[PDB]
Amino acid sequence: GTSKLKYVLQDARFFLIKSNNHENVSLAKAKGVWSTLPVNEKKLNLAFRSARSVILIFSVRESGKFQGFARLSSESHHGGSPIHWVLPAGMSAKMLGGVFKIDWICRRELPFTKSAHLTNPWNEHKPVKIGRDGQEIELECGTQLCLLFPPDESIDLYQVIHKM
Ligand SMILES: CNc1ncnc2c1ncn2C
Repeated sequence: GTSKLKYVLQDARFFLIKSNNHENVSLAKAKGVWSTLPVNEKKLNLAFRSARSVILIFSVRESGKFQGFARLSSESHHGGSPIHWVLPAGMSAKMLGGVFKIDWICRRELPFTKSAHLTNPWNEHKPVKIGRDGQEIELECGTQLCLLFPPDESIDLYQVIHKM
C-alpha cells in the first residue's frame, strides 16, 4: 500500500538534489547521509525546523532519471568521520563538510520520461526534472513526483513516522 507514504508526505517540503556523479548517490544510499554546498545547507537546515518532513529527491546529472528520495532526519553536522565523496571539480571537501542524516523512502529509480507531466511552479513551471541542485519543489508537484516512483518494498515507514 501507499497510505503511510502519503502520511509522510503530508505537508512536507521537497528539494531537488542534483549530483554530478553516481558514486555519491550510491554512498548516500549505503550510509544514510548527504552533503551539499553551504548555500543549500542553510536552506535545508531552516526547512528541517519548519516542516514535518523535508524530502530530498535525487537525480544524477546525465542519467536521465531520478535515483530515489529520502527524508532529512537531522540538521547538518561538521567534523565527523569524513565521507569519502567523489569531489566534483571546483568542489572541495570543506565545501561539502556539512553532513545530513537521511532516511531513505525509496531507492528505486524513475526516468524523466515518466515525470514529463509535472512542472514546478517555483521554477517557472519548467518540468520538475529541470532545476539546479537545491531547487525547492512546490508541495503538489513534489507529492505527485514522489508518488510516481515504483514502490520500494524493502522500506518500512513505521520508524520514519515516529520521527515526525
Ligand atoms: C555529495 N554531494 C554532491 N555530490 C556530487 N555533486 C553535487 C553534490 N552536491 C551538489 N552537487 C552538484
